Amino acid sequence: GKIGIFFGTDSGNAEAIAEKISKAIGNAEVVDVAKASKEQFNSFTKVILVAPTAGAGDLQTDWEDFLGTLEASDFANKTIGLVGLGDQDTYSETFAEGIFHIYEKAKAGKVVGQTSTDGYHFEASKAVEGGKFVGLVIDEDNQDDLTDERISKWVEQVKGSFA
Ligand SMILES: [Cl-]
Repeated sequence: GKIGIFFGTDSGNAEAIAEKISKAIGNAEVVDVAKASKEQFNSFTKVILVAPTAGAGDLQTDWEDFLGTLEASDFANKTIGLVGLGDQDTYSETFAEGIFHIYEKAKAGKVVGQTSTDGYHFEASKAVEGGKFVGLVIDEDNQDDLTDERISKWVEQVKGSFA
């Protein structure tokens, strides 16, 4: 209905994460940023942004392209939850930093859903602002076994913020 859950993906795991979140929270629409516009973004007041990290801290390409047509005023009057995917073992110094590029614009808004850096093993990530990850962080390469627990707790954490 009215929560817009925007994903971008090369592997498909971000779409499957978006759908899991959508089933959990309810009243959402799941939309591929590859097929979406500034117009579409602004047809929601509340959003969850699901973006995997590509290479050493870049944003997945579709997300990069889409974010490029949005400016910070497109976020300021919205509630925003971010969901990053990353691989803490391979990219310990740039872990799930994909979402940070989204955060550089989205932090104008009401960003909700920050999570504890606890339970992840890594040295650095710009995804971390003021002691917390800016969003939910999933690592399907190394902690695929924690992904459902994580989504469940995160939805309980933000569900009230989404209305
Ligand atoms: Cl993905």
